[PDB]
Amino acid sequence: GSHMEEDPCECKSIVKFQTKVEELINTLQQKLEAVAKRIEALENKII
Amino acid sequence: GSHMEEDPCECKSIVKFQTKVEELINTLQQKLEAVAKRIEALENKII
Amino acid sequence: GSHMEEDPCECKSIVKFQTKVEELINTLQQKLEAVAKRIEALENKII
Repeated sequence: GSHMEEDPCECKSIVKFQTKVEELINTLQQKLEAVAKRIEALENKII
Repeated sequence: GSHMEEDPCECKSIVKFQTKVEELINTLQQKLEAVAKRIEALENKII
Repeated sequence: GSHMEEDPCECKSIVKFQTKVEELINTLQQKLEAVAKRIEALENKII
């Protein structure tokens, strides 16, 4: 349930979700830089 | 072409683009969790 | 150090950071579409 009068334009609700996209995006570049580390692992036997 | 008077501070245009970053980011973590599934596929023959 | 009166609700500071998430997210899907290209490279010897 949520109120229906406060929060005019999410002055902090839109930037609040932004921070969630800040840590989430970082986690994506994390599993990505690790995926490239596993690919080289296979290049050690596929080279 | 876009109007030049309405939309004061994108009260919904900035949060509207945010939702696009919500599904787009999810798709990134999707091709990422699948990339790790393909890496293990190679680990089955590189192990 | 930052002022403590200007910038009411980041009318352009929240959307300004959004653009940073626009190019960053693209870079994530970039290393991702390249990671899948390296995975197939291993599938050429693991197939």
